Amino acid sequence: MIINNLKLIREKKKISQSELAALLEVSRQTINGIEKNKYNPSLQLALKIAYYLNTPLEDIFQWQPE
Amino acid sequence: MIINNLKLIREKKKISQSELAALLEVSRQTINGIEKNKYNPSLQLALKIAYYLNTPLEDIFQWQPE
Repeated sequence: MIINNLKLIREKKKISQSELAALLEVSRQTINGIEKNKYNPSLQLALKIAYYLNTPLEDIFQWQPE
Repeated sequence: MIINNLKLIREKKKISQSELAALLEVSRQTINGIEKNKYNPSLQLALKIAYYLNTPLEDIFQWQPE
């Protein structure tokens, strides 16, 4: 479903969990938790992740049938 | 936060709450529930909502500093 493949993008740019999380102003554990199973980020926060991370939602959040 | 002011966009094109929800493959209850206050949509689903709705997430989910 969500897949939360943000980390792949993060490692893609060699991104650290701390930096974008710093950019997001949210806990690093949460951000690196989301890729695992942590409650999905709020839509604007997702926009922020995309906007600050500089990547479209689709790439960071994989598209699935569901 | 999210605001979920999708409704306004949905009314804006005279979109049926039912129709996109069907496109999304989710209940109107949920889709029209989210705009009211129901749990925020799955991020991937959100992509789909904008995708079927044909409008950016930000329009439906406006930006709030937090």
